[PDB]
Amino acid sequence: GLEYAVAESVIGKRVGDDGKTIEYLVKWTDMSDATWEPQDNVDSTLVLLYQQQQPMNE
Repeated sequence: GLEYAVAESVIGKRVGDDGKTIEYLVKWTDMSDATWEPQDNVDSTLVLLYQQQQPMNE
């Protein structure tokens, strides 16, 4: 079934200004049930891939 899960990539980001935790949409191979996980729990290696997708220093 779905014992364990394999995060393929991170494709979404929600930054809460009013004190909401910044969530990341992790696209697993289980992506049918893709979930917004908090950075602390999100694989930082994949996060790096999304951070690098950001147009940094325009």
